[PDB]
Amino acid sequence: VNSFSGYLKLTDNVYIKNADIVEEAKKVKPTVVVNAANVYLKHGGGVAGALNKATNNAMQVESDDYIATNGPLKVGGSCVLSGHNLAKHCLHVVGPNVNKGEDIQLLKSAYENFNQHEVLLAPLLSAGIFGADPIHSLRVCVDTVRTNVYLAVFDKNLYDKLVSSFLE
Ligand SMILES: c1ccc2[nH]ncc2c1
Repeated sequence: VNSFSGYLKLTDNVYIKNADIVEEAKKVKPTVVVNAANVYLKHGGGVAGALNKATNNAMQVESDDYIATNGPLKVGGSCVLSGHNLAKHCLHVVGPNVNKGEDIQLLKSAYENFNQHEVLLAPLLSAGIFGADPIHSLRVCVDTVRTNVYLAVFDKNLYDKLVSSFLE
């Protein structure tokens, strides 16, 4: 149904809300939720852990089966697997982990994966355990994504700082 509500329109195609992505997925029934994935699709932490827990581990079971046959993703890459109870599809996107020395330039590649989907519910890529500057990630999103992206930011402080930064 893609019933997004209460987002702040930043650009013609980028929207943001102070919200929990799992609660958004349940409320909105999106066609596509983006996972903040790693290359092995091991969803024990970060947003991936929240989405996997909300699927009662179905996402992890499917991901384990996928990797054993298909091999890992690349940093800046993606795959489309089931959305389980959260969405029709899950776009697993690997942003660079700058806490582990990966090239922040790959954040552009990471966001280019969104352009294959008309509308997405997504987290800010390379935030949290991936260590990237969230203000920078929002700028790469705005400059790279052409399709409609609805960003959910959990932390009110960080949301407020992102909106302030973007309106400068
Ligand atoms: C086949 C199955 C799993 C794999 N992982 N990496 C390469 C590869 C090939």
